Amino acid sequence: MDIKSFLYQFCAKSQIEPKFDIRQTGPKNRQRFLCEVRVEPNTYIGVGNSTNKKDAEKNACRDFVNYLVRVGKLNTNDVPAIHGNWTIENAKERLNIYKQTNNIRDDYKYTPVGPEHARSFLAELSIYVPALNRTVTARESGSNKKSASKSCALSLVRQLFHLNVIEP
Amino acid sequence: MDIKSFLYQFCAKSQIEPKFDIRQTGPKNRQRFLCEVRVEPNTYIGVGNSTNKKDAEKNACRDFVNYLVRVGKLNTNDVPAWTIENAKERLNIYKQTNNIRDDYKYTPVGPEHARSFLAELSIYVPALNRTVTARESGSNKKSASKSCALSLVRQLFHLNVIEP
RNA sequence: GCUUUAGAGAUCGUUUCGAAUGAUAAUCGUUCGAAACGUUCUCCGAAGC
Repeated sequence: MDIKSFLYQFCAKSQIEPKFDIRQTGPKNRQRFLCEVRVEPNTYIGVGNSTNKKDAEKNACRDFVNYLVRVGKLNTNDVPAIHGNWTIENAKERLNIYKQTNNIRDDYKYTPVGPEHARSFLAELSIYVPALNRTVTARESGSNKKSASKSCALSLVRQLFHLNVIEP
Repeated sequence: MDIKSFLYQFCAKSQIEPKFDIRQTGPKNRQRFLCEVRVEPNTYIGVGNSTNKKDAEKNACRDFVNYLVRVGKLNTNDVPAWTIENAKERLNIYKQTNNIRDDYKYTPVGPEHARSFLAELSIYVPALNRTVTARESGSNKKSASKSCALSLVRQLFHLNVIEP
């Protein structure tokens, strides 16, 4: 496992998160990063250095884990190393149900938009409705595939609502 | 360019760095994120918030930058809305004379979560009229490039076209 | 301009953990966090030519 994943997983129990602070300190060409981390209820602050902040974060993390090992809060063995009230929060989950219920094994096709450093997507899906002998389809943009797939599913649920194939 | 990179690229102009402080707010059925941001020496605190961290910091930046324009440090139009180390360096100038505009052709192989890249490049050298080629791989395109570039160069230091 | 090297920020993919919304397995998904391996762009200290 990863040390920083592990500490977040230790706090996740208590609905809190580790609170990191960080400050750079060196010559601007061999610069060094100083990192501290707190977690409530504890007063102790775990510190770590490195030439980059990702690593400084983890050295700090392992030192906070050392402290909870050292004050016996952890054992050494557990440690490693509204169109009918359908919208974006609700449409994708809803269309999923429809998809499962009518064994519509097809899935969203994505196409990339824009450059790699500013990538977005289109999500495309078509559902055939044998009852009405008729296909609804959508191609909607989104900042990522997940986002795109929901606005796609939103377009599809709305059209299917407007055909009394779906409730609200 | 996004609002927070902007704030950083405006701070690099002084070798100073923004400083963020993030905190959660609401309970399990409705939890939110509060982000505060400071740029020394300015006393101003930028404040943003939202359902997720990234958007909470972008809001905190946008607020801070909105401050900097009000106080005259920025202007609204400025804001948005033979080895692998020397192998590459030596090959690019061998390529530089012969106006060879051909570049590395990369090919991603393996699972997306553990890529490897094939790098290929061929040079129709005219000294002999063999056309020399390299096909090497790395776990990222720069590594693949260098190993590719290195194969090439070693295949000419051994055919006496490159002083070692 | 090219190379080597210490960095920073953004972008997206795939993968993987965690937190949250009678039962066994299977399968698709929603919100938040964290990690792995990578792509792309911008910023940038130093060194060589």
